Amino acid sequence: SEESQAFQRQLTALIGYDVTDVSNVHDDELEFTRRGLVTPRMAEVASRDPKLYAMHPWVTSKPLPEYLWKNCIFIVIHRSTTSQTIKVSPDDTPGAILQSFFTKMQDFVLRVCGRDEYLVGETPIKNFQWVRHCLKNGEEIHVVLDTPPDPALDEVRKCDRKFRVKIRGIDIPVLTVFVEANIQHGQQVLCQRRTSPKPFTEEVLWNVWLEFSIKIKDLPKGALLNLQIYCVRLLYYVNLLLIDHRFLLRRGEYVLHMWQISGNADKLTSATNPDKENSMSISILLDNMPNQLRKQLEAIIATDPLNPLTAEDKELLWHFRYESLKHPKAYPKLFSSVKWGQQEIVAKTYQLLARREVWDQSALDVGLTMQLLDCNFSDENVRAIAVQKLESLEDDDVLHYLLQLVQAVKFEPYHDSALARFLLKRGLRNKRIGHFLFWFLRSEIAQSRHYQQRFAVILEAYLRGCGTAMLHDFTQQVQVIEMLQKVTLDIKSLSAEKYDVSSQVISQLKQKLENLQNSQLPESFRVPYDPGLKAGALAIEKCKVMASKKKPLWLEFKCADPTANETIGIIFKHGDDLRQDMLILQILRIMESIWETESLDLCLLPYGCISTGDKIGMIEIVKDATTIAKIQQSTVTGAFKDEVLNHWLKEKSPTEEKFQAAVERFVYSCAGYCVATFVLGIGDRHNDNIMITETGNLFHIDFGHILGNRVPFVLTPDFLFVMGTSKTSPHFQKFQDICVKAYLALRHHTNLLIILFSMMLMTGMQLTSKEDIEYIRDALTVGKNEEDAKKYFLDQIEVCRDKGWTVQFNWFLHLVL
Ligand SMILES: Nc1cc(C(F)(F)F)c(-c2cc(N3CCOCC3)nc(N3CCOCC3)n2)cn1
Repeated sequence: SEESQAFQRQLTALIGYDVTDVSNVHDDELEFTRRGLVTPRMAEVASRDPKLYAMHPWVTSKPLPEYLWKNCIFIVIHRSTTSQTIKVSPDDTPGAILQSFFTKMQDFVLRVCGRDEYLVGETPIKNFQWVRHCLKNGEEIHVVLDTPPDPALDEVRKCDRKFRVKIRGIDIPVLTVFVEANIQHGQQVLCQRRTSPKPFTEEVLWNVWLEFSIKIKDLPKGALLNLQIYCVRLLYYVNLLLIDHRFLLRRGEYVLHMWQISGNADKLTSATNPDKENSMSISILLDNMPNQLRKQLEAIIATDPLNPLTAEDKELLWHFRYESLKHPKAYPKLFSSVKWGQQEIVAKTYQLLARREVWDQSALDVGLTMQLLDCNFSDENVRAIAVQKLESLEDDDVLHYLLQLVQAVKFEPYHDSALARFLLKRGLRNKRIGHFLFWFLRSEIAQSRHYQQRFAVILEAYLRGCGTAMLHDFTQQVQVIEMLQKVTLDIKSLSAEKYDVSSQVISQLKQKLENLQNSQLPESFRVPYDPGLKAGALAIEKCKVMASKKKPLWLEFKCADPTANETIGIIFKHGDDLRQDMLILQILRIMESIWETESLDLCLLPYGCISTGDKIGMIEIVKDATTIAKIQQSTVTGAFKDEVLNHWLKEKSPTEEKFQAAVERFVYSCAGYCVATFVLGIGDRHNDNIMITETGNLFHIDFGHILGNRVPFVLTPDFLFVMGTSKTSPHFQKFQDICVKAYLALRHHTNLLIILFSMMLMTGMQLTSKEDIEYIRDALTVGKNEEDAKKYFLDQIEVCRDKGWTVQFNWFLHLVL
């Protein structure tokens, strides 16, 4: 069909990669995966509620916090002229509120004023994320009687002998070298052979038959042939799945283009190097119970995920594997104790999985579930039982772990996978999920040559089922992002390695932007980091180019929603890998959850940020916020003064009653960022990397900088001037009381943070894993008593008092030399 070709052209333009193209494939897995996802796609499309899918009700079914609980409450309503306030009970259906509205006087829906968010469905108003946002921020719930959107807008378009591999030779377009062949399964190497080293040249031939110890029957599905080149240090690498998607053993001649290194999930990839004119290639041929022991494992099951098992541990686990089966928290360690290079053993582990009665009936432990989805596990079925526990996550939580579940796809041996199919369903089922699925996938596709192939096939599958509404919506989003990012770069080319920003460049930018505002960027576009916001025409008289080191584009747009006057602010930066920033910010959001469960709000501000390409993305502008550094520089440039901080809160808050609030907001925002940054290990920043709002909310910025390059956290005397310490004030007591509660509340979800962290460093960081990840263990005091850990953190606080301006004074010296 002529139109099928133009649709595929629209698909490719949205994704960023051509899925139909078969230049960089030596098999058809991707094309087989493309078709595989056709069934699950259409399945969830057929299963989704048209009315609800079109209105995407963002709701939660978790307990309301003890603080937020502090019956019947007011909400304003609207019909152009009418705006009557109504007293509504917490447990009241949105439909019943319409019937309660008829009393004060049938298909008109209660929509949110300002953004495109809806209040529908059979759920209490208390269980809405927008309603809980209004209460917490202390605002007025303003609604408007809009008529529900036509679901028609979301319509869809129709042997036994040993294994041996022959290494023929290696070629490169442009002083000794050998080839290493490793049979891997879950990063663990089963067998290893190496060729005799020959001198480095353009064509190094061997024609060597490399026979391993492994039997063919013993090869586990998901086994990767890791071919590497040395000198001794690793230079090029490339992988080939010994068993394919049709369960077939790989036979035949394979000329594989290898990846070059720069010394990481990027090592596992089955994909081959796209660039053929430059990359090095390789040609190969394929033609084929007592109390002491119980006490013993009770310890092993009880230790952290980063605690390595000895051969003695693993033997113990496997031998009493049925007692190990009775403990959910033992599954990752038990499934590490498996001899995967052994058909006999594996089958037994499968017979073991059939008795999942205890695992199935266990309460969802996300930290445990994902621990089974990292790189330690190549087995499809083990990983399956993980994606199975995930199923009972309500849309609210999926959105908490989407980014990391999406990155987790890199650890999957095959393209088509249970996890992938899960992520496809949950995104087609919920528009918010779908939105972020899109941008997370499109993030990698446009800067990861290692995985863009697999990811494109996933995203393409999604777009074919999301509905023409979002299809068009995504398009006008991508249209604008590219437009702006282009402006960002041309303005970066004018910016030199100078400290100050040009005068002639500010009118240049304006001019450049005035070209776009004329005819190009659509009258409206839905902001990527916040799908609730619909932005429109630029406030060009407020768009500027910041005096930063990277000097990014500061951009402001007007609200396109007429029910809303405050501008939508977006920062466009190039030079910094915003995938790093993306992950940190997301773990921050997860931390707010951990605190909410324990009934705490620590006033964190995880600002919106999405990477849209190669070290280029966008960041949300927090209104009325400025840097701690700039505030020190306003009164004083180096000799910091404690008084300044509290003077700035007085200055920016008129009402004394509003000033007390500002300080209250700060004691929470400070403590929260003190705790978080310390655990994530990025606690030692410069004043310029911490900001505060006029309302008195402190928040950290720029997170790729720190981990991607002493004091526990940034607790300087000026912050202590606000609590009332030169000494322990009634607010500094409030401060530590909070820190402790928060620190402990985080400690209770240790295994979670620990595997998220290790995952982050694997999927989005170029770092020595063994050493780097083991900081988060120490930082949380793994094993130590509650009272013993309590002081440990209070001990960190004292360190900040001991080294008051010591640290910042040094950063000010460093960020100058
Ligand atoms: N990776 C980056 C890059 C920048 C990047 F923008 F600098 F590139 C920022 C950044 C800098 C900045 N600066 C303004 C204050 O002076 C320091 C720079 N302000 C903000 N904000 C986002 C949150 O809301 C407030 C604004 N982000 C953060 N992370």
